[PDB]
This record gives sequence, structure tokens and C-alpha cells, in this order.
Amino acid sequence: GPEMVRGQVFDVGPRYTNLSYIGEGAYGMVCSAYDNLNKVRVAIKKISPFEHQTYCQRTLREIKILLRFRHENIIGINDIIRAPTIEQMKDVYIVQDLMETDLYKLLKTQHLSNDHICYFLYQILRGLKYIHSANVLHRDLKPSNLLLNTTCDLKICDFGLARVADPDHDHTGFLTEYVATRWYRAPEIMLNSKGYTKSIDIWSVGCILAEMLSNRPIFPGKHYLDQLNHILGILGSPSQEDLNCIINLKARNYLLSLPHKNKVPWNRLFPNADSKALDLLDKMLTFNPHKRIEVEQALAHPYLEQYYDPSDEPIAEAPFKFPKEKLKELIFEETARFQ
Ligand SMILES: Nc1nc(N)n(-c2ccccc2)n1
Repeated sequence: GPEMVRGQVFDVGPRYTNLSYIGEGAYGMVCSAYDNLNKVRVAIKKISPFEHQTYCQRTLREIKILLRFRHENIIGINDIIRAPTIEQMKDVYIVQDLMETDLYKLLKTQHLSNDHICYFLYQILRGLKYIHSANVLHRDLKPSNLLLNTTCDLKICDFGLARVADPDHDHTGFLTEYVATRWYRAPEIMLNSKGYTKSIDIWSVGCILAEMLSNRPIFPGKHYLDQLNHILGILGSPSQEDLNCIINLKARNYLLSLPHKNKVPWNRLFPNADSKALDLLDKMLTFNPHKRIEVEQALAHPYLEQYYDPSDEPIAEAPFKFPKEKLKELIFEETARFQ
């Protein structure tokens, strides 16, 4: 019979033994296990998406992207375990390097030195440069999706919400539904954007930088609507130039209806922060997405001078160019290489 963990089947075959329940992830149960071929403990996450088209989409995205990408700052897939036939395929197990912790857990309890903040931010952006060079948007960057090992090597994970960039089709109406994590949501998402441009990710990285500086999320919106409140509460009212860039009347007039708010200076919010870090923060957390700094510019910012080296910041060789039953088949096919 298959191995059991906390009631349910965690059937990872003979190669992976000594299972330990690590916790719950976005996809379900996650366990550590000893890899008998490589003699290391690994992370294994159990995925059960086949009953629902939406779950299948996210699982396929996660798998297809992570299998294509190969980068020091992006979590790899080492192995995928599943049944030999589609009919028997019940669950999929994704095997990854075991990572001590993640930035969410770390920030709950640990103060980061400026050196750590700098190093973490460099790695995030180095990983993001690769992702963006593949014409892909991560779209759910947040501390819990940044894994760390015992020597603080950082790896971006969870590409379930990722999309191919589509800037020509980015415009939408005001207060249009969105799925990515609220606190890390760029202001344009609530105004006139579907989140199909690279600038969406940079905003999230800015929030992450802010959160590393203080151990508190900078824009902790209590609900969808509240999020924009928090952002404007710190950036202050948008300029006329920036309003003029928003053609949609509902969005623009909403902003015009608000009482004036002044910018809160970054150095008053973060009195202990490196001034160069605050300069970079300001550029990532720019209201107008067209004026927001891009990943390659961020890497070249003086804050990151100790690490910046474009020849050692690789890009993707092959960028991405663009029902559940077919999705299960696609997932089955995408995972075939591990049989
Ligand atoms: N690669 C890896 N390593 C761990 N611990 N991971 C994990 C992922 C989700 C929840 C708990 C742990 N993932």
C-alpha cells in the first residue's frame, strides 16, 4: 500500500522515504522526504487538480514554466511522480530541492541586516530578469513565494498564476476583478489594468523591499477596495500628468474625487534604511506603470552595485511566445519525461 500522511495518501514510490509533514501549500499537502537516489532530503508537494478546469490550468502553468526555466534563483523541478497511465493518474507529486524557509516565515521573526536585504533583493531581481526575458509575468510575487535555504540562497517559486506578457491588451475598466495577492497588487490593477505587463511584477518587488525594511507589509489592504486606499495614503495624490495617462473616466474620476493626500517621505517611514535602498524603492513603487523602473534598470541601481554583473545575470534561451480533460492529457504529457 501507499504511504499515508495525516490521513491522506502521499504516494511517492520507493525512491522517496522518511516522509515528514512540512505543512500546507497553495496546491495541498507538502512533505519532506529522503531522496534515495541523490541521498538528500527534498520537498514534495501533492497536487490534485483534475476535477476542476481552473486547478488544471494553474498546475499546467506551474509545470510547463518551471520545466522550461533553468536559473539559480528560480526553483527547479527535480522529478514528477504520477501513475503510469492517465486513467490511474489521481494526483501529481512535484519534487523540488528542500528549502529551509521562505521570506514570509523569515520576516515574521527575523530582523534583516542591510546586507541581507541587499542580497535578497539582488537575487529576486536576478531571477525576475530571467523570467521577464522569457516574456513571462510571475504575477504573484510575495514573501511566501520566495524560498530560502540555510545559506540564504533565494529561489522564486509558484508560477501557477503566471502569464505571457500581453501589453497591447492590458487595458480594462475600473474595479475589475483580479486574483493575485492583494497586498502586493499594483495600483493600476484596481484602476485600468489586467496585469499583463512586466511593471506588475516590479510593483510587487517594491512591496517586498518595503517589507524587508520594516518586517511589516507596506500596503496591508483589508479588502480589495481598501488596497488603493493604502497605496495612495503613502504615495499621495497622483499628479495631473499621471491622471492624464488614465483615459478611463470611472477610474480617473474616482481618483479626482479623493481629498488631496501628501506623499509620505520614505525616510520617515523607514528611518533606519540605506538611502540608496529608499531611492530604488521609490522607483519600484512609482504610481504610473510607464514610469516605473524595469528589472534591468533596477539591477543597475547603485543600491545593488556590490552584486551587479550583467554577464552573470542570464536571460532565457527560449522565451514563451504566447477543458480539464485535455488539460489532464497535457499535464500527463508534460510530466512524461520523468517516467
Ligand atoms: N522547495 C520547497 N521547500 C519547501 N520547504 N517548500 C515548501 C513549499 C510549500 C510549503 C512548505 C514548504 N518548498
